[PDB]
Amino acid sequence: HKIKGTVVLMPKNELNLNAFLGRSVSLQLISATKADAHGKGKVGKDTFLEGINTSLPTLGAGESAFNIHFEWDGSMGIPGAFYIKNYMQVEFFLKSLTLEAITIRFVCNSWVYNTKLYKSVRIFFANHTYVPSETPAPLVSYREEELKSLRGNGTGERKEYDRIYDYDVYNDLGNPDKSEKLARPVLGGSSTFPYPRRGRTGRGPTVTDPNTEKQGEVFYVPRDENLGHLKSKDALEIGTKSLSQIVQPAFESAFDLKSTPIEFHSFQDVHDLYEGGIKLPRDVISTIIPLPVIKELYRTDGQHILKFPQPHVVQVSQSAWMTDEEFAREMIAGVNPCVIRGLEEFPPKSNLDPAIYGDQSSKITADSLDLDGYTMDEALGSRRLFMLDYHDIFMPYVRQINQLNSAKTYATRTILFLREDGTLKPVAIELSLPHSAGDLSAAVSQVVLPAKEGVESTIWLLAKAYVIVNDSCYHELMSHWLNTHAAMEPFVIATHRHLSVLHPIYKLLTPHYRNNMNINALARQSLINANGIIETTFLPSKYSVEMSSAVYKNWVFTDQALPADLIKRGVAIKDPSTPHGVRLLIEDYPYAADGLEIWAAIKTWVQEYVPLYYARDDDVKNDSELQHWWKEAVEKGHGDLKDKPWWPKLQTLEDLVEVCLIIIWIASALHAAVNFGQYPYGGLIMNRPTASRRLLPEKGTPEYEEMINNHEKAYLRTITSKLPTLISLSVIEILSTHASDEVYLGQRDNPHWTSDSKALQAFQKFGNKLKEIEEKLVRRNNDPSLQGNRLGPVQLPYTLLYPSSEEGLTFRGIPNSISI
Ligand SMILES: [Fe+3]
Repeated sequence: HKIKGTVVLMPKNELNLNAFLGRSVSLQLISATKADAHGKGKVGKDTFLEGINTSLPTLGAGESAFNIHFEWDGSMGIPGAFYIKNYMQVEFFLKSLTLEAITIRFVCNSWVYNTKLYKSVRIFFANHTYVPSETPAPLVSYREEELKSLRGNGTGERKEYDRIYDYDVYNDLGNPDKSEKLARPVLGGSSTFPYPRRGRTGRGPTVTDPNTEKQGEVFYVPRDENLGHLKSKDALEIGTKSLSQIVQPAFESAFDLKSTPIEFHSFQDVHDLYEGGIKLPRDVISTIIPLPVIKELYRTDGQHILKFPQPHVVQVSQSAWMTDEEFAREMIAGVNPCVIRGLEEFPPKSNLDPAIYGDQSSKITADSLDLDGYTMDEALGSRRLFMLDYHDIFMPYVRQINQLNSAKTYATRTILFLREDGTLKPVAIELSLPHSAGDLSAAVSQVVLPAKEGVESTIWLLAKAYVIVNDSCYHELMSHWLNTHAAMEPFVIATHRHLSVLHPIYKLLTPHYRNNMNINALARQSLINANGIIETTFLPSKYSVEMSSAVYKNWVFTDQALPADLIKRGVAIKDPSTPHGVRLLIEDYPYAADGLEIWAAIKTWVQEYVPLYYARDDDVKNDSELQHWWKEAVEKGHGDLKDKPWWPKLQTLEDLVEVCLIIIWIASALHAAVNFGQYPYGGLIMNRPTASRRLLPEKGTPEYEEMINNHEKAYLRTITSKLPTLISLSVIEILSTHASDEVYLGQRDNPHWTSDSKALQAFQKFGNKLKEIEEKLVRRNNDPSLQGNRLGPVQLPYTLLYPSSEEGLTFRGIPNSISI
């Protein structure tokens, strides 16, 4: 007559026991088979926790188990859900409920605040999976009501305990109330600035601008999106806030007080950062050393020294980054390996308006290029010509960026030749500047060719620097921020707003959203905000984020699929006779080759999962939640692009597979590939400069003479200054770190996420496949014939797409989601 249940929870101080007893916590089971006069599952009596269970060893993570028994006669049917009310003042983290001999499992993993804070009682369902048409009739209304609850009403200031998911534009980055200089255009909701939506917070208008959301000490995210951590060192996402608000000011004072040289004077001054370290004022070290996360960033003598970790890129050769070989190799195996494109005609063309920027014809001449004996026509025809083209992307912003004090850039284009040995070599760099009548600047565009000696070698080195500044900016704002963090949030919101926790697609996709809204919210507050980390360390300054909006104009969901991307960029061609359906034009393109393996593994997984819940196309078209989910994801989440024809319709099994496959790819492998190499490659500022401060010098000037006499100083004066470098290195170190509680691809935070053994078996195969894939990539990295592109002169094995990783700054490991 009684159902024995076990409640596992975590007291707030983990992320005593006895206080949970008495009438502190009550649970009411809900029948999925027996309904009341309204068709709603019958609800049992309030049952309180009875005592502390201390039986099964399998119970870690500061978790505690509680015995409880429910008065549930077989006449009440089978329990399929349950209500829970917390009478204690402090919230606790509910892990799960297990009902024995009837076993029924509930995976909750949710914060339960005091009952008085909730409009309706917290409800949790058993781990069964149901498309809408399969929902037991007694749970149907509870299913839709919980979704209605999750959607809220689009109004109100969100509170810490709310679990309300909604959309809003990026109108919370500027800080006009503090200063007109901190005013920023609203990104999203206009044709001028289209942009993915983000999680609604509702703080209200600023005093000076009704279109901009006022500042807030805490940027809200639905409660369960804010991941707690057993180990403070794992709360990596809070690092950005501490860095911007506490550490950055401390660094600045050291410079304002002239306690450390304002500029790096030689490359060794930069290498010093991870060798002997940098000596800073005691009160500066004292301000940093006690902060969680931040303190894991540097070794210190506790008094004056801060030592950064040695970046992977210099671990074997501290000078290899300067080679043309590495410069080109990082375009296919570096931090930003997905921008290079095939070049099929010569010279490269521009779609920009010459009336505005001046004649846009390229000044690169074919006869000036060293293509290893190949003629231009031969290189073009054999598909050996490629380019890293930032000309059209940057040109529209060069004038405004260059009007800034201490910022000067070129819209660059780099031509690459695929040598017969399979490696890429850079053969020319065009440094373009806009030209319009009345220009005050005498600076002109120019082409720089490879050179190993003399001032020509310095000019070529600086040319590579201007290119990588373009690339770092594009990598951070587009490849990384826009394409992963920002593009994914809309889908997270829609999933919670329209797919029930019961829905198979919810279970398939949500693991790939872990910590995404959380890091994004913290990003809006300290990373991409007016005068935030990115604006204060990257070239575009106050134009940074709006540049990503301009790029978003051309963002295409279906082109995020890896095969489509490779084909679109001209680095692969459709080839039905191949395993992946595409033939790579650069056969040893690490990112793409390893990527296709992961892509295929995810595809197989999705294709094996969907069939378990959708027998035919009609079953997809007729899933009400799924249709509302996709419709909102598109028309609201990415609403500024709802008019585009390429959006899948989601009326077929094929379409569902495609959409889920792309979402999973972006959240896991794509993000991992562009994220975890940030410090490994960019930890040496010379290798990944984030900004450039001056254009090439005119012959006959002291600056030109410096290029001849002190090329390292010329280089350092051109790239990111020492102060912003310290800040940027710290943020990318944080962002390249894997928390020890990360959940990787092929893993789930709970083995009982679904009761369906079929889905569970498919997932297990997916995991074994990923392990199988890793062995293969290891073999690729150990293959001497692939050393040129997979390791390079920096001898850094390409491990960014290895599925697994231990915690730390490992340069490998694919998390399920955009978690940092
Ligand atoms: Fe990231």
